[PDB]
Amino acid sequence: KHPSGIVPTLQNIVSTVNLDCKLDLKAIALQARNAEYNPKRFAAVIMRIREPKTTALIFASGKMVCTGAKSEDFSKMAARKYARIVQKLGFPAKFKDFKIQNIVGSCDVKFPIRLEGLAYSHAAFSSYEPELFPGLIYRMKVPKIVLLIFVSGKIVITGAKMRDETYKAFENIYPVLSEFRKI
DNA sequence: GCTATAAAATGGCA
DNA sequence: TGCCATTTTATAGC
Repeated sequence: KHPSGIVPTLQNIVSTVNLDCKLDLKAIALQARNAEYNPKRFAAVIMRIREPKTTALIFASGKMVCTGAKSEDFSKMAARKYARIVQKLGFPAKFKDFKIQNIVGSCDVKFPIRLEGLAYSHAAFSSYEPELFPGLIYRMKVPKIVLLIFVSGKIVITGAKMRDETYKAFENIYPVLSEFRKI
């Protein structure tokens, strides 16, 4: 499923899960080790674990966001660990509705790209304003994925909830990148 | 490090 | 009720 022969590397996974119980954030922040909590900044306890290296945003509602994992399985493993920490803290946390919300991948086609030409020829999908951001923003419709395309041939693919969307979006764009290889 | 991208969670304010 | 606030990650020119 990689005709290009290049497989985008997953770099970040964002997931959510419902602990299914109300949490006392200050009690958690006071008890937990590597946990931060400033209500005036964000209504969540920010906690981190080393393996899988991730950051969790824990809310009073019992909902939790897990960020930074390198794979879907790693994101799920990390989330289970946070649920266990919360449990050991004294809350009857469960693990309801776990869901992958965003997958970020990146790759390198190893050749420079003519961003302006690519954008001009794909006006309905591209946003290229180099003075604001060096990368061309390609908003693909099928699959509905966003790709950041740089002059270097480096590519960021984001917005997928399944890794196949990340791969499909890359495969879809590969021939286009070739058409606009900078000579 | 700040610029922009996607995505979720939730509280606060015009 | 729209948007700001946070967190993560690749990327690269300010």
